[PDB]
Amino acid sequence: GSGSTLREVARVTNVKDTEVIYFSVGAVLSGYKVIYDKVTQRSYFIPELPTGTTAVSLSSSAILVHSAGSVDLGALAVSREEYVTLSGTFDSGAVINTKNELLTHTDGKYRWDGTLPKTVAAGSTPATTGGVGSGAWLSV
Amino acid sequence: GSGSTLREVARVTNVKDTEVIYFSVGAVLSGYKVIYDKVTQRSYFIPELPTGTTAVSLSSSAILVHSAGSVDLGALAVSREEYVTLSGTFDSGAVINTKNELLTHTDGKYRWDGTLPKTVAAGSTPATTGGVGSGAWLSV
Ligand SMILES: [Cl-]
Ligand SMILES: [K+]
Repeated sequence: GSGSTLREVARVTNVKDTEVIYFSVGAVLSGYKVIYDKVTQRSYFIPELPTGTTAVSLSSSAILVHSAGSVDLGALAVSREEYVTLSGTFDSGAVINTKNELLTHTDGKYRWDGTLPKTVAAGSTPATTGGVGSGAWLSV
Repeated sequence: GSGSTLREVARVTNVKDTEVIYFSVGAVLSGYKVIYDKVTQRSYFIPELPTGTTAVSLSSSAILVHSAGSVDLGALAVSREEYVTLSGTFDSGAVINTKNELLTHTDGKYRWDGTLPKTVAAGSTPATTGGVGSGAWLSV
C-alpha cells in the first residue's frame, strides 16, 4: 500500500514510521531520516538538512538534489556500511548504478568507485573491468 | 497477506516487488531474483535461469530442483553473505537446516559445512559438536 510501504522500510532501517518519507518533488526533507525512491524501490538515510529544504530530484545514481544543494545518498550509504548486493556476479555481468551497490566476485564483494553507471559484461573480473583501487573496484 | 508479503521480502532483499515470487510447483522462475518459501518462511536469491524454467521442488535444506537442473540456495546465499541467525546459542542447542544459518557462540557465529540437518544439543560448543574446519563449523 501507501502507508504500509513506509512501515516496511522503517523496520529494515530501524527508524520510526514517522521518520520515513517517500521521495517527491517539493517534499520537505528536514525532520526525516530515511527517504524511499518509489521508482528504483531503494531506501537511503539522508543527512540532517536545513529546515524547510525541499526535494528537487533523485537520480538512479542515488544523487539527491534539493533546494540547498545535493548529496550522493549512495556515497553516504557507503560511509554507513549500508549496501545493496545485486543479483548475479562478475561472471553473469551486471549494471552498477549507485555507489552502495555490491557485485559478488569469488571470495568477496566489490563496489565501483568510478564513473556511473558501470556496465559489467558477462565473464568479467575486477582486474579486466578497471582494476582494484581508488576510482575503480573496492572490496567490501 | 499475499501481495504484501512479497513486498516485505523485496525490502529486505533490496529487489523490486515484481522480482519476488512465492515457491510453487510449476511456477516460472525466469525473470525473478528472489524466491520465498511459504512453509519455512525463508527467502533466497536464485540464479538467472533460462526463459521458461519452472520450479519442481524446494526442500527444507534450501535445495531447489527446477526443470533445467538444481541448486543449493543455501550455499548460494553463503556466497552472497546472506545469513540467518537462529535463536539461542550453542549452549541452548538448535537445529541447523540450511548452509546459510548461523548459530551464536560466546566468541562469535558459525555456520555448518557438513551434512544437513545438524542437531545441536543443549550445553554444546563447536569443539564438542564436530570441531571447527572444513566440513564442520566455519566461523562467520
Ligand atoms: Cl575476490
Ligand atoms: K519488511
